Amino acid sequence: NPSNSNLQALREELCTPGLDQGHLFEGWPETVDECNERQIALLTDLYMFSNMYPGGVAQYIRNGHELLARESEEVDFAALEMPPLIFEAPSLHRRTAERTALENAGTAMLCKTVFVLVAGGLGERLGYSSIKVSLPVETATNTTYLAYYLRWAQRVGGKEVPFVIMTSDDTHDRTLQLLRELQLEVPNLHVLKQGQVFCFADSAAHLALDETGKLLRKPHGHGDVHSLIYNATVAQPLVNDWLAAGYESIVFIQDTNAGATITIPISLALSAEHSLDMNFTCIPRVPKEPIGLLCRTKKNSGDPWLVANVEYNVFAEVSRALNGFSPFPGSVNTLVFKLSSYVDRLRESHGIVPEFINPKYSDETRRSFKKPARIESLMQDIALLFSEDDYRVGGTVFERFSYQPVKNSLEEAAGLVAQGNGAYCAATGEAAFYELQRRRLKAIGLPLFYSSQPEVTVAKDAFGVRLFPIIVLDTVCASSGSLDDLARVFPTPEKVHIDQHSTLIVEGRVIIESLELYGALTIRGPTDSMALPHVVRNAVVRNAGWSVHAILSLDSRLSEVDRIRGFVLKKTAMAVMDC
Ligand SMILES: O=c1ccn([C@@H]2O[C@H](COP(=O)(O)OP(=O)(O)O[C@H]3O[C@H](CO)[C@H](O)[C@H](O)[C@H]3O)[C@@H](O)[C@H]2O)c(=O)[nH]1
Repeated sequence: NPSNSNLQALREELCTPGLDQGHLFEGWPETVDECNERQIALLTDLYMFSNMYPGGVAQYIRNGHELLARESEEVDFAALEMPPLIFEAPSLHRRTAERTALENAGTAMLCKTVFVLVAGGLGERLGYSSIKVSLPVETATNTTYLAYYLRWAQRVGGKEVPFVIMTSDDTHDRTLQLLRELQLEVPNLHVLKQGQVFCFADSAAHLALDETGKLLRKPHGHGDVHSLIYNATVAQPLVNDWLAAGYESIVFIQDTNAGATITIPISLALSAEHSLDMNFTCIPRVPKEPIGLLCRTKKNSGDPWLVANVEYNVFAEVSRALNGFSPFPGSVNTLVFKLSSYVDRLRESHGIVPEFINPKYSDETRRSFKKPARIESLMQDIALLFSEDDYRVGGTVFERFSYQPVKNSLEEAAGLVAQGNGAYCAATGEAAFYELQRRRLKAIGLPLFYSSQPEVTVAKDAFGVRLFPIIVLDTVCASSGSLDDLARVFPTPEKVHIDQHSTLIVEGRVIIESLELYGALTIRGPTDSMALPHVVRNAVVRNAGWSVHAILSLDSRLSEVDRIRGFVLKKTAMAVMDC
C-alpha cells in the first residue's frame, strides 16, 4: 500500500542530517525497483511505523535524540513534597464499621467499573518460559492469574463486564490460547495488542539491526495502554460506549498481583468520598524496592505543582543529591480513575503520555550501549495530564501485605532476602495468598489457630514459607470477597473448626454452618450463583490431607511452575462433598 516512490522518499529522508540512518542502506541500489524483498521489507517496515507511532520513524528518531540528550544530566525537581491528597485505608483484616461502609460502597461501585489488565510484559526474570498471567495464583487449585481476574470481574460486574487486556507480540498468542483453553466466556472483553518500536544501537540514535539484518524491536512499555484504548472502537470509540452504558470508573491492574481484588473496592469508595479524579494505590515503601514514589512535584522553578509517580530508579538518582520507610508513599500501579475525567484527558492527549529512555551502558566511561535501547513509557504517567487546577489526584495507602507481586526468581529472591529485602517470588506470592484468605476469614470470626513457623524452606535454605491451612473459596462461593460476602459463607463461624494442617476447597453455591475438618475437603455446590445453596451442617471430616515438601537439590513430573517456587504440594487424600 505504499508508493514504490514513497519508500524512496522515506529512505532519502532518513539519510538527512539529524536523522542519519544511512547505515541502514549500506550497499544498496539507487532506487526501489532494484531492491530485493528483504530490503523492501525493511523500507516498508520503516514506512508503516507511521500508523503505529505519532510522526512515524522520523519523529521516533527525533524523540530519541531529545531523550538521549537529557540522559547525560541529573534528574532534578525544583520541588518535591508529600502529595496533598493522601488517604489511609482501614485494615483489610478488621471488620470495623468504616471498613464495612467502605467495602459496601466500593462493592456497589464495582457494577459501574471498567477493568483494564496490562499483560504485554515478559518479566524476563523468573525462570518461567510462558506468560505471567498463565502462572497459578496458588497451586491448591492452580487458578491462573488470568482466570482469577476475569472471574472476579464477571462476579462483581456481571458476565458482560467491560474488560480490556493489553497484550504484546511477546504475550498475545499465548494469551488468546489461554482464554480459549480456560473456556472463559467474556462478551465485552477487548484484547488490544501494543506495537513494537525500534531500538537504538547508540547514543546518536542510530537504529539497531540484528543478525539476519532486520530492524530490532521491543515494546514501548505499559504506557501504550491509553492510546490503544483511545483508538479502540466497538464506528464508535470504546470509551464512548462505556460512558453511554453508564460506566463511572476505570481501573488498571498489573499481571501478577492478586491483592488488587481487595484494594480496589476500598479505593473506589475513597475516590467517591474524596472526589478523586485519579487515585494511586499505595503502600508504605522500603528504601530499596522497585516501586515508584507518589510525590507532589515541580520539575522547574516556575511550574505548578503536579502530583505524579517518580520511579524508583529516578528517585535513586534524584535522591543522592537534590534537597524505616520512604518519605513518600510507594505506588503499586493499581490505578483508579473517575471514568469521565479519564476520558476527557484521553481525548485531549490521544492517550499519548510522556516518554523516557533508560539505556544500559556497557562500561562506566563511554556512551556505549551494552544492548540496544528503546523509548519507554509508564501507564501511571498519564497523571501528568491532570493539572492540580482542574483535577483532584490522590493516593490511598494500604498495608504492605496487600501488595503481592510475583516478580523475582528464587535466586534473586534469596539475594534480596539476604540483604533484608522483599522476595516477591512465586513462593511468597502463593504463601501470601493463603495467609490473606485466613486473615479475611478470621476478620469475620472464623476461629483459625495456626503456627507462624515456615513449613518448607526454599532457595537452598535461604528462607522458609508456610502454606497451611489452605482455604480457597471460588467466586461463586465467595462472590466479591467482601467481609459481608464471606460471612454469608460462614453464618455461624464459631462452629467451624479447621485444623492448621487442613485444606478446604469450596466451589459454587455453598454455605458452611458447622464443620470439624482435620484433613482435606472439597465441597461443591450449584455453579449457578442464583441457585439454592448446598448447606453443610455438623460435618466431621478426617483424612490424611495434603502436605508440602521442598524440591531437593538432587520420569520427572516437576514443571517450571513447581521449580520457581521451590516446593510441591502433595495432594495425598481428599474428601469430596457434592450436590
Ligand atoms: O511493554 C510492556 C511492559 C510491561 N507491561 C505490563 O505492565 C506491568 C509491568 O510492570 P513490571 O512488573 O515489569 O514492573 P515496572 O518495573 O514496569 O513497575 C511498575 O510496577 C510497580 C508495582 O509492581 C510500581 O508500581 C512501578 O512504579 C510501576 O512502574 C505488568 O503487568 C506487565 O505485563 C506491558 O503491558 N507492556
